[PDB]
Amino acid sequence: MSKPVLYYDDISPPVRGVLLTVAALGIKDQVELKLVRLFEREHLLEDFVKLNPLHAVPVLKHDDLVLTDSHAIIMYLCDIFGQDGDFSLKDPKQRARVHNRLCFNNAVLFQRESIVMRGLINRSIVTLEDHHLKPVQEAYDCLEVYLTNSKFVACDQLTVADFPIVACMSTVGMVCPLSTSRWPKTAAWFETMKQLPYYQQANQVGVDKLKERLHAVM
Amino acid sequence: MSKPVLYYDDISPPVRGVLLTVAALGIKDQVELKLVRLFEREHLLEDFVKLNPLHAVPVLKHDDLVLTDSHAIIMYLCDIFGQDGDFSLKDPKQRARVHNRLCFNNAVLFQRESIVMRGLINRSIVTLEDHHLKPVQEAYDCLEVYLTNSKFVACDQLTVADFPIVACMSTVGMVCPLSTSRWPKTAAWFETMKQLPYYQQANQVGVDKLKERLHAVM
Ligand SMILES: N[C@@H](CCC(=O)N[C@@H](CS)C(=O)NCC(=O)O)C(=O)O
Ligand SMILES: N[C@@H](CCC(=O)N[C@@H](CS)C(=O)NCC(=O)O)C(=O)O
Ligand SMILES: O=c1c(-c2ccc(O)cc2)coc2cc(O)ccc12
Ligand SMILES: O=c1c(-c2ccc(O)cc2)coc2cc(O)ccc12
Ligand SMILES: [Ca+2]
Ligand SMILES: [Ca+2]
Ligand SMILES: [Ca+2]
Ligand SMILES: [Ca+2]
Ligand SMILES: [Ca+2]
Ligand SMILES: [Ca+2]
Repeated sequence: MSKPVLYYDDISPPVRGVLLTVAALGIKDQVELKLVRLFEREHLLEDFVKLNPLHAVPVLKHDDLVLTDSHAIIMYLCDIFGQDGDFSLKDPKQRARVHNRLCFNNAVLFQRESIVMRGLINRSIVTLEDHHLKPVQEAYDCLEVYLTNSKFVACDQLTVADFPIVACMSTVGMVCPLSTSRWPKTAAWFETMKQLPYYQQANQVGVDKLKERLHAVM
Repeated sequence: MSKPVLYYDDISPPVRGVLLTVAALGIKDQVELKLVRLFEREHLLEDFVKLNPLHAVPVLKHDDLVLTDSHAIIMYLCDIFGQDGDFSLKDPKQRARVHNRLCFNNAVLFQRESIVMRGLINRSIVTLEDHHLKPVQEAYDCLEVYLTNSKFVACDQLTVADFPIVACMSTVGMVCPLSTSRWPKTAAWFETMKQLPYYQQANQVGVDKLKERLHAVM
């Protein structure tokens, strides 16, 4: 009866990782959305800052629980809605495999992605030199290893760990594109992700919006 | 019978978050250590790079499971060794509260900490201007809110989420000290952490080592 409320702006890759998860879990009707538009600065309103001192999206509120990181939101939603399905995290080693890749997205891929994208968005960077994209390419190399050792990022099955990564990969891809030559396992995985039926609505919409803003800044 | 193996260098805050956890869980005898000395560049040896393409510590190997982020190592260890104790993560909301603060350490506190510490370690930064420490102070402000709303970082009880944060707080503290004036809840929490019986061995040893290296670079 109690519905989680997702505070979100789908231009954000972390948000889209959540939106992808909600869709894959089949719980779109079970999660209420509350738009928090970054470019309008609604994330700096007193109510939202009180909700999350990081003044960032996404945020999940469920009863009195407040999660302020897309990755914790994703694992929490798997725990309460996905325990008995294909995305289950009940097994401790499977849970750890998935969490390990969520950590990789949060602490490596999204960090390096964000540096570049925030730089362009706020005009701190004007020209992308190679040194801007080198950390992203190092993250691609790690991802290529992971996708050599298993079919998806965390194991041979799709898991929620694939969603934040693809959300990031489809963002920073527009400034640091994947080479099939250089990263064949990752390019193939990315195409497969793109074929998911909920990808268009849960991720591409927001990516296109961000592409509009990026073409405007460039 | 199967023992996890922890690849570690205790100058690293992520490592010390693990060491603190292993001690708090009372499982020092149950986790084998394997030293991987960063300043000797043992993390760049072929075997270790194959183990972890991020060439970073800590790493946990348990049977064929390989975790390559201190935060995933911590949750995994809680799951297999702490399920029936004071650090249990069995309840989904408690698990999410703890994971949410682990995310905060991984993606905010340790990121901003690491930027500064790596800068000094490799002499990219020579003088700490205020702009180097401003992001760290913003992270302190968030932490002060969290510790206003609960006695420890994630709830009113000590949890494993307190250990990575204190590991970071005791590192970047040496260049950006806490003010009791400015962050009273956090200063009090930090002192309490320092009083834990395993703090000296699991965290202070490594902090002191790093202080030696930092005085050498400065
Ligand atoms: N580690 C966080 C990162 C969230 C994040 O950085 N969100 C950005 C958008 S991509 C934001 O809301 N930025 C607004 C701000 O920083 O004020 C997560 O995964 O939720
Ligand atoms: N998010 C990772 C970060 C680990 C990390 O950055 N480790 C550092 C030491 S603090 C390292 O081993 N650096 C060596 C390198 O980057 O080559 C975790 O929490 O385990
Ligand atoms: O920082 C980012 C913003 C943003 C944040 C605040 C604001 O006022 C406007 C845009 C929007 O989208 C993003 C997407 C990214 O991939 C990384 C950073 C941002
Ligand atoms: O980058 C860090 C190293 C380090 C990494 C590689 C190397 O060759 C030497 C030191 C050691 O300790 C640290 C502690 C920190 O808190 C942050 C970064 C580092
Ligand atoms: Ca509805
Ligand atoms: Ca408007
Ligand atoms: Ca208000
Ligand atoms: Ca032993
Ligand atoms: Ca030696
Ligand atoms: Ca070898």
